[PDB]
Amino acid sequence: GASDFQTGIHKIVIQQSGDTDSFEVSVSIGGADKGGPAKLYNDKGEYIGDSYSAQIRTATMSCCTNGNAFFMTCAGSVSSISEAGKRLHITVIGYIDDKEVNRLEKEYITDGNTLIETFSVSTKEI
Repeated sequence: GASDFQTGIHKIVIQQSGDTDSFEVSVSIGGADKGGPAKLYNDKGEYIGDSYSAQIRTATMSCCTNGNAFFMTCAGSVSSISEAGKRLHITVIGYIDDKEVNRLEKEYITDGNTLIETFSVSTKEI
């Protein structure tokens, strides 16, 4: 093939801003390889499992693999339980090896009701 085929190390970045104090945001982190579920690593470069979830309880976030993977997934949800006009922004970006290959952004504001929403950013599709 001589087209868009790059795999191996998968890396991901998340950001949040706005009312971080009063928004839970939780992502299941994971992937697979030629060898079962792929290992994931934290932003200290150290492995921490082959499945888990992490709540965004930082300003910025990222996770990475080692070699042997064929995607990484970062799929999650938001909630809030506060007054109206609490605004939020989320930026969710996926990378492989040395390129960016996926991004979306999302924005939420409380209207008076419970806030709930969901999102997902995978670095490979079929």
